[PDB]
Amino acid sequence: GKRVLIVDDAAFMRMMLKDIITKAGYEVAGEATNGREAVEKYKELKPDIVTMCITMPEMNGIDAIKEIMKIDPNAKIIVASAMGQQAMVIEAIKAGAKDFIVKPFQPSRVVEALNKVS
Repeated sequence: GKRVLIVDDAAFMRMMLKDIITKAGYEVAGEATNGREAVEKYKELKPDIVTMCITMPEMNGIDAIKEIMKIDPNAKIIVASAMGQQAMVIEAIKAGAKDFIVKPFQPSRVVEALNKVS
């Protein structure tokens, strides 16, 4: 399965990540702009992979990860963050995330994460 749900409050970031993901032969199944929409779209779409920004309004990334893991204990979540958020990324990993990618996105690394988690 190669359907990805992209979760990030920044349109810019969703666009750049989508470009990488599609260029790598994956499909973007949907987009969400905060944690609450992430959970709703996960239920709606049942994506193979979720990319999840840590820093987000209305519901942050770690809380959304916890919700999605309850909904689907087999979820595959890659956390996204800027540098300097290592402690938050570790917390997200302990809550169930399988890998991480750092902004600004390095295409080779994102591709590697997608293949690995698949």
